[PDB]
Amino acid sequence: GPDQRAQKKGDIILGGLFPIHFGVAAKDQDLKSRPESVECIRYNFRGFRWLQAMIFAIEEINSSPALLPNLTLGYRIFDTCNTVSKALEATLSFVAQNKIDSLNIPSTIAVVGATGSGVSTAVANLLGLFYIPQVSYASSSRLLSNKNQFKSFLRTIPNDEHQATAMADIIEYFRWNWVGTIAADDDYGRPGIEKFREEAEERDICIDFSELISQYSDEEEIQHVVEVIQNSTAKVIVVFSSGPDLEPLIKEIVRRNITGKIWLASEAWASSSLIAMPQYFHVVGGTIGFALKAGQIPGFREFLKKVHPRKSVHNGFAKEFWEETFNCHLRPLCTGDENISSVETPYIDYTHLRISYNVYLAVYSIAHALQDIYTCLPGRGLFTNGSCADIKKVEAWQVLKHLRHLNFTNNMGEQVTFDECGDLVGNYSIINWHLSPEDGSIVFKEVGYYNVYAKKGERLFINEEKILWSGFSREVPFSNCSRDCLAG
Amino acid sequence: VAAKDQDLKSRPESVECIRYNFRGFRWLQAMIFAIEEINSSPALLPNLTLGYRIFDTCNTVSKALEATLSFVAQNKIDSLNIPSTIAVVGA
Ligand SMILES: *[C@@H]1O[C@H](CO)[C@@H](O[C@@H]2O[C@H](CO)[C@@H](O)[C@H](O)[C@H]2NC(C)=O)[C@H](O)[C@H]1NC(C)=O
Ligand SMILES: *[C@@H]1O[C@H](CO)[C@@H](O[C@@H]2O[C@H](CO)[C@@H](O)[C@H](O)[C@H]2NC(C)=O)[C@H](O)[C@H]1NC(C)=O
Ligand SMILES: O=C(O)[C@@H]1Cc2c([nH]c3ccccc23)CN1
Ligand SMILES: *[C@@H]1O[C@H](CO)[C@@H](O)[C@H](O)[C@H]1NC(C)=O
Ligand SMILES: *[C@@H]1O[C@H](CO)[C@@H](O)[C@H](O)[C@H]1NC(C)=O
Ligand SMILES: *[C@@H]1O[C@H](CO)[C@@H](O)[C@H](O)[C@H]1NC(C)=O
Ligand SMILES: [Ca+2]
Ligand SMILES: [Ca+2]
Ligand SMILES: [Ca+2]
Ligand SMILES: [Ca+2]
Repeated sequence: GPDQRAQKKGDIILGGLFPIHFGVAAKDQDLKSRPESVECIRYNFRGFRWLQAMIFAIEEINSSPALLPNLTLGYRIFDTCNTVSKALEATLSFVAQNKIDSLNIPSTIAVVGATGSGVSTAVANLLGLFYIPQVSYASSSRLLSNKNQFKSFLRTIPNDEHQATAMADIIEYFRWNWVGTIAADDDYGRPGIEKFREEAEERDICIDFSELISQYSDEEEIQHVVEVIQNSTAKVIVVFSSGPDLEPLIKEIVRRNITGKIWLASEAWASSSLIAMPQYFHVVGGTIGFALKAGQIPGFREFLKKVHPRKSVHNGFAKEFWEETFNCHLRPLCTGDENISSVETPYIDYTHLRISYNVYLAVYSIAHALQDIYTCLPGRGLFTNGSCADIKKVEAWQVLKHLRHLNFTNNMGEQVTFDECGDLVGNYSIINWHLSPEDGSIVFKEVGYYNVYAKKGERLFINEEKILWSGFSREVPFSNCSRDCLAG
Repeated sequence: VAAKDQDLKSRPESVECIRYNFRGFRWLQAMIFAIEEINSSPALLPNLTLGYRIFDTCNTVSKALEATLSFVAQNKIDSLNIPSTIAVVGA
């Protein structure tokens, strides 16, 4: 269907959905002419790295005599641009065959994606209409745990409830009671901020203001929000949002030089390069945020270094990647002899792999379900009368059934199992934004951890000695509505 | 719809609705009445006839999504490569 994709033929096809662009153009349609299309604007290198992770995992599986002998995996990977419409077009392309069959061409056995929660919901409706398994890597909303609506959804990322409980614990740990809240008006910010509100109500914490912001917000809403922020006495603000939806507000705040505010970040924008820029430090320095657990993929960087726009005939996204990396045309003209290590872009300038490891784990979980089908002993199956599933002709519902009961080993030696709701628990790390002494950029220094496996009250660990407040200070700030009443 | 849980030990089948709602039938009859009245009226849209195609949702996303997939067949096949519905009423 959609062009610019990355495709490769095989016996079994796996679909993909990755954000290669942050968003779409701001063109408005007055319906005077026939609506044509919307073009995407800002290239996202991190999404390209996630796509490369998926391709690398598939190629590794295709070269293993151990896993899936005599079977070759193909793929059809599209771009979503963090928008529902493009992902819906790609999903229609995916379910072409099943839709033609039911209502009255390649067949995909499973789909990997997507990043956003609204996009994932819109995709999951259509995919559960046909019982096609869908394993996401970055959707952490709690509404996707409802199995009476989403029947074939699984995720390799933890749920967002423990994160809100952890922010409540962090606020209680420093002995604050006067805070404010900001969330994104989507399926990711509202439930998390509601859970945080409940937890804060439990622990005797007063919330002054609560605002909803969006990437598609006009000047008036931003002015009102910044007036609300200026207009109060609280210095601690909890934000449940992502970088694209948070950029306008941060730009306006850095315009007005609003300083002295302590920010707590959710995992979405705790490492966002759209927010972690030098020109915002005096506003955003000293932020305390969450992060997932890093993983190791041996030989992945070497694969990342081998991109060349001419050799890769199975990846149509590499041309724009090269043009954006080296600023030429393949207004100078590209030669193809440049080196990726030269320019500093998020493609290979990374410290830990957190979402790429999720993509790797999702691909390997699908492969292990396929292997479990391929090794079914006679009369010892998970189907009626102990029957097995023919590996020569497989179907999406059998793969989903094997995914619901899966238990395999990682390369690092850990057990990966989905619960009854298709979720996977994990630890959290707590980081603080500092400034590089030499480079001058924002550095993410770990200050603690949150252990979801412990018991309540012993799940948090923080070193205050490593924490710089507002980026420079060593004294803990003061966020209380009123001063303490003493003896007498 | 019914509460039959899917064990996925056999090929999944379609789900069945349970209770009957007369208020929704009255709303459907209201739509049919409006269309017939418009057709009978000569001043409004002369020399043309208004048709319709109405389905059941059963307060479930899946049934309405199946009906909507039926609604956009021609546009879908045109974009990815039966009379078309100009407008939809619901849900
Ligand atoms: C700000 O207010 C909080 C109460 O919301 C104070 O926390 C109390 O601190 C005392 C002494 O450390 C404890 O005995 C109480 O149990 C705390 N109350 C709680 C946690 O709800 C805090 O001390 C105040 N800080 C300042 C600087 O005024
Ligand atoms: C999640 O965090 C806990 C807490 O740090 C980890 O528990 C540690 O486990 C290692 C060995 O696996 C021990 O050496 C440490 O002493 C433990 N720390 C404790 C108990 O505070 C745990 O391994 C992490 N990961 C998982 C999957 O639970
Ligand atoms: O559900 C959601 O919308 C977020 C999106 C998101 C998360 N982590 C990210 C890292 C980079 C980019 C986007 C994200 C967590 N789940
Ligand atoms: C903030 O307080 C000032 C003080 O009068 C007021 O003029 C302004 O309207 C207030 N803004 C908001 C958003 O409450
Ligand atoms: C903004 O605030 C910082 C911190 O006090 C100060 O150094 C800088 O001069 C201010 N800039 C403007 C334009 O007010
Ligand atoms: C998965 O298998 C391991 C054995 O390697 C077992 O210890 C573990 O309990 C299994 N998972 C579950 C959820 O039972
Ligand atoms: Ca193999
Ligand atoms: Ca996406
Ligand atoms: Ca980002
Ligand atoms: Ca008429």
